[PDB]
Amino acid sequence: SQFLKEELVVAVEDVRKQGDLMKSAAGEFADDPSSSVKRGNMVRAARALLSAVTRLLILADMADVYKLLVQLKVVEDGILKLRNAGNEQDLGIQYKALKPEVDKLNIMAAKRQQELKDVGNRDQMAAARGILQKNVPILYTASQACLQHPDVAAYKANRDLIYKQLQQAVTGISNAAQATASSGGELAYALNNFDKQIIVDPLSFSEERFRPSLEERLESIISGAALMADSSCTRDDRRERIVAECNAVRQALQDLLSEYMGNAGRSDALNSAIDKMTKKTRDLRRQLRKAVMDHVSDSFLETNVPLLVLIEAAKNGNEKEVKEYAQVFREHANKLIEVANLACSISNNEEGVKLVRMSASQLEALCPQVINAALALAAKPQSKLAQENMDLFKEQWEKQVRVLTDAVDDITSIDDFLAVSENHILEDVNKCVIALQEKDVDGLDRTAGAIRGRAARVIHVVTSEMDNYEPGVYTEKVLEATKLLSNTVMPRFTEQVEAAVEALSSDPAQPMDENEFIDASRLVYDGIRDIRKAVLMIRTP
Amino acid sequence: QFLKEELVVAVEDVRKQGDLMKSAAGEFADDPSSSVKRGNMVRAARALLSAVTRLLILADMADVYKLLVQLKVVEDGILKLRNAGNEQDLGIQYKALKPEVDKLNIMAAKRQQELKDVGNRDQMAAARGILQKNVPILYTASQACLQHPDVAAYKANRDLIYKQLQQAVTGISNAAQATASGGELAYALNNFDKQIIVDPLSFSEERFRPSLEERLESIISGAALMADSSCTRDDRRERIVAECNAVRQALQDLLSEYMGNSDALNSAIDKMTKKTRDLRRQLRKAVMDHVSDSFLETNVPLLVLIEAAKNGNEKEVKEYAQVFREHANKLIEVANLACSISNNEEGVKLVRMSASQLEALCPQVINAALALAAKPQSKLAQENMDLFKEQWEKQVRVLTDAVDDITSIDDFLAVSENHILEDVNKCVIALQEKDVDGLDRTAGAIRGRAARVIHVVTSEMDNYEPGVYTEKVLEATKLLSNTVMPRFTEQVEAAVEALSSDPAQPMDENEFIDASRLVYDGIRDIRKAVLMIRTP
Repeated sequence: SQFLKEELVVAVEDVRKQGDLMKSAAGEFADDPSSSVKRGNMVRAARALLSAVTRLLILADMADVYKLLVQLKVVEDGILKLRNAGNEQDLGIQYKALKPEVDKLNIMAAKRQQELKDVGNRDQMAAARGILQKNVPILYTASQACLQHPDVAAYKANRDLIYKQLQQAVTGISNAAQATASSGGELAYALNNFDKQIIVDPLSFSEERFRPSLEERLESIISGAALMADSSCTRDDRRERIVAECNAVRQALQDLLSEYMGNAGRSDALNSAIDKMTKKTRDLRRQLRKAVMDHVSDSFLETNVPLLVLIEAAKNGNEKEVKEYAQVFREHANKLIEVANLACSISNNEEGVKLVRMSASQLEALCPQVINAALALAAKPQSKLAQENMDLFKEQWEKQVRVLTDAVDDITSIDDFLAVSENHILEDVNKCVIALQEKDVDGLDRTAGAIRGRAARVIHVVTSEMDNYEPGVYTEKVLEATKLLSNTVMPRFTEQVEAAVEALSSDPAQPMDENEFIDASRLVYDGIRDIRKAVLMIRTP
Repeated sequence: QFLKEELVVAVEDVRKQGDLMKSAAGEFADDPSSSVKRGNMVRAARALLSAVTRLLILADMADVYKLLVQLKVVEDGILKLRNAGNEQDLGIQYKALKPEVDKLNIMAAKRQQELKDVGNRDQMAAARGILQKNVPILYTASQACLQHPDVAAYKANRDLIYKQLQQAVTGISNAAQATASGGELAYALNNFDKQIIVDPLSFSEERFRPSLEERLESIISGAALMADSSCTRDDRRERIVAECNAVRQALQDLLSEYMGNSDALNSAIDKMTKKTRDLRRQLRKAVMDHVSDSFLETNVPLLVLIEAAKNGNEKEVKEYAQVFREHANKLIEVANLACSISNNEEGVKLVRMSASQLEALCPQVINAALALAAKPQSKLAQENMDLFKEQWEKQVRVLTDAVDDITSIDDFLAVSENHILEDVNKCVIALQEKDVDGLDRTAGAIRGRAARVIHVVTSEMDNYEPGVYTEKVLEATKLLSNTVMPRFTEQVEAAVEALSSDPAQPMDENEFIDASRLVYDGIRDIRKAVLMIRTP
């Protein structure tokens, strides 16, 4: 940092000389507000002084990058040392001297991130700083669990996983800072392309052998749409409708194909075909929206349930049940990630797609860590620190699930969720009244749980999409309907269901009032519908 | 000019900030090792930079407004120059215009070199060049519309020039205004080659497919413009399509290889760079293809139109105007194509400026033919056609030598040698088949391409300074011109004489083939001589 200092003093002397020149020229113009020459000399000095100041400030930029490289190498060595800890005394010291350098690095890297220009590097820098700050205090506890219970290898796997993520964050900072030289969804991009790429006459030899076949674009679009509609998370309803829409958007293209193949005239018969094609593409767009809303309303319930089953089986020292429920938990996490990926696919917003994919990837990286933490707790169940690790990883899991949930909420339309959840909760209150009408205790319990979960989901979604607007009268009425369904309708419905289940599962079968139960169910539905209409007022399209 | 108030505001601001920065820099240099004083120096430097950049953008906006007012002045003065009724009033409006038009041209040059864009730069350059070259032409068009008020051709020409100047001033307005954002296709091609790789480990399959696929498709469109062109050989565009499919396959292969991560995937990247370089070479070969194949006959439709308009035919001169327009468009195509792939930025600017100038000049010669066919006896028709043909041939050779200086000479020599070998075999086989039109056309083509070679090597050997390398190739070119073309034109005309007559005598076919192999070997020899610069 010495050559930089000398050349920076050089540049600052340059800048002071230019400032003297600029002051002289400006004082000379200040006398003649009319001389087009004094004005010319003023601007000619301004440009050169601006160039000199720019030289100096880019020297300062290079100096800050120089400092950040060695700070990053310092924290790299510190991470390597905190990993290679011997006992809880050397480890407890490596942390009391790494946090200062970690914080200095984080601040300098935020500075350099604000100094960047390319936004991909901005986000790489932000994610690297975030992973750094999240994993250093977690690498501490992982190394502590390694050194206290060295008999379990799951702790070693977690220590090494967090160390690898930390080194990846180090290298990400390095490249996002050093490299100073120089966005919608996948299905939405191709859908808008195919919407616009059907306006040219392809009988010519200029866009039938160079540009892609207007059939191949549709075929890859169908590949994506049937990838979504074949997901294990898709209902049969959306699947049938997506099949219908794919076969109706291939018929509107074959109609358009036989319209452009026989025209080749610079025509009107093909305007009907292009309008039909536009409308069929818009309809398949809407159907993919309906399918992803199906996914959001369905799979985003019982969010932290496999985790709870896993930790409850791991609190009891079990080993094979832990592996079974851990494979199940990995599967459910991958189900969440697949749903988030489909919703990222059909989405147009550039920022939301990035947040969704990044949060889902972080949750995917967290999945094996909490699996190993549950395994290591079950391996040493009568341990304090294993219990603490399990608690920490369960809280991390709940937080990551909540942030992925909010990302998918904000990346999608509010009233679409309102309507799909309204119809689903109607189907479910019907399932509930039916399970009661035949005294099906299991069906009644399951359906009431589904109804309550969907209600709480809708309340969280409505309160999340209600903060995007200013505190006003519309928000007042909407949040009033929300808290009314909150503190009234759902507790009443729950008490009704509990009374019915108690009346069924008793030594004397008690004839509960079947009338008020149905009233609480229809109250759930009508509250959902009321809130839906309340949110559906401040917009006209 | 009412903004000078904010100017003095920003001047006082910049003075205060510069004094503050000089004080802070003195504090730093007096204590060269202080994290606080250095920080304050940098803070003051950034504040001073913000102040002087505010001042700079204020000055640029003042520049822009004064240019807008000058442009409105020139526009209204041109409106006066067109509607002038007297030659006295036309002279007075031109007297009041010429300095104001020069002022507008200088200001437009300033705001062109100060444009934050690279394309609107060229647009306004061409527009103000049109305004620079056509106002003195509107003067004479109006003088000849006020001196022959009967011939509607003179009025059509005057008003065509007026509409062109109005397009020029509106273009200057639109270009210098909206600064809101090498060559057309070469830029995207080199940036494709820049974006082929980024980061192996943090590589997402759904974050780079848009960039790479869309870049590939834009490149494919830019190359299809050149391959599927009015003047580009069939085999050439088939070769281009082959290389386009190859580069598409290579892009998809590079995508499927970046799906696996950074070891064995280097081969896919090398194949990608190979395919993009080979497509670059095929496009350059296509440009060189329609250079020798289109620049050999420059004044043909002009000459035929001039003769058929001097004779006064109406239908003939109209068909010749259409062939003249087809020729001008066929040449503008080659201009834009050779521009879109060259990295010589200033050369591209010059070529495109000359190309738009000639594009505007074409309908002027059209209306000159209009004036000649309608009044062939009239005194002013001769001078009108003479001026416009002079300007036309001037701009033709200007665009020729302008594209010559963005086109590598060695590729020109290669494509010219292969093309004249092709035409010489055509000529031989037409002499053995005894085709009078065949020999006529083939000898014309060979002689024209040889003259093309002569002109390009003459215009290229002046960029060097006379030495052994200079004279060694100058001798070959002089030998070609003053030896083989005589001995070839002589043989082919002896053929068309003895064959297209009664005796049908064998026109000494061995000497004919001797002259043909002579012209091939002479072009090849000039090539071999001038190619003694470097090997890598």
